[PDB]
Amino acid sequence: STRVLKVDPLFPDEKVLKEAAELLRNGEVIIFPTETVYGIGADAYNEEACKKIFKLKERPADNPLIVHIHSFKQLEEIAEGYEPHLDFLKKFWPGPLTVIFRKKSEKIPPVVTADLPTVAVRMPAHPVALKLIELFGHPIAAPSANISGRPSATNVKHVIEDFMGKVKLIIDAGDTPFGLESTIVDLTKEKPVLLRPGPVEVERLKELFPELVVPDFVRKGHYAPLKPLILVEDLTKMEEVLKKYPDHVVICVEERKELYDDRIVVGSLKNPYSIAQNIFSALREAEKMGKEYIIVEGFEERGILFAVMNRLRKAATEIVR
Ligand SMILES: C[C@@H](O)[C@H](N)C(=O)O
Repeated sequence: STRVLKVDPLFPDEKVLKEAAELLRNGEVIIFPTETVYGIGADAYNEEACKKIFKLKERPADNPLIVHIHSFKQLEEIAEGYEPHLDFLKKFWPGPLTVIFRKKSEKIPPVVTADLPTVAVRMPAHPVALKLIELFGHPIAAPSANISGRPSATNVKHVIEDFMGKVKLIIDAGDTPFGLESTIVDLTKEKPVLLRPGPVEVERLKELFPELVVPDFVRKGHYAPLKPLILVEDLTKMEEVLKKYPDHVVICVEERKELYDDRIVVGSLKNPYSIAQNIFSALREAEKMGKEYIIVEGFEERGILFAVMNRLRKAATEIVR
């Protein structure tokens, strides 16, 4: 019997946060906003609670949970060997970045870190998350709030679709600012590795880390709607695809809305952050509409659209080069 409690994103009612914190203490799972996507969270020091997360999501035990912290002091407790990167961290945290470090903490059980010697750590730039973590008094382990294979929840409607009646409490602070999961950068190797593109853009990371490695899986793509997804990187074949795949809805930019019959305008090329903010909602809207095929325009592999394309690639049933 799920409670949905709305809070202001800037100055949330601390009485609501206290209630969430009490649930966390009881080893319960809750859902809460961040600046990236909604999180489904539990006490990071509680094995049995974090196991519930994997179950609710239907997630493989080998995929570790990101551990959310509110301070640099907490970092010192849970990770080691990051001291050379402190300048970097202080430039991007709090913020839409997860970093991989060597695990130090004894309190975070294997289940959270998937038995790995590393820990994924994020300090979220969202007052609700920060205040919740601080008030609760432990780090929170939290992947995105969605059934695995479905698009990451960027608002409470999506969370309800996936989890109503499955968790005691959802904190609603509206649509998430970015709409996309945090950039993940691994810093435990000779050269830093990008494991997931996000709001901290590749171009910016390459400025700070000239030797940044971008593995094949990142460039070549999980996040999927319930109807076959056709991603069209070559927009010359757009004409051909529409006819090939007949029973269709389109997701397209503002600047080409007029070129289609039934089309969700995800956002404009002029403000690509709009596209990122809305892409997952668009996937969820499109699946509900009464069409057999979801057809999505591809975007530049640059800036935030890099991350968008990464997500669309991992979701597509067919890509059209
Ligand atoms: C919940 C949210 O913080 C997510 N784990 C991310 O890294 O974007």
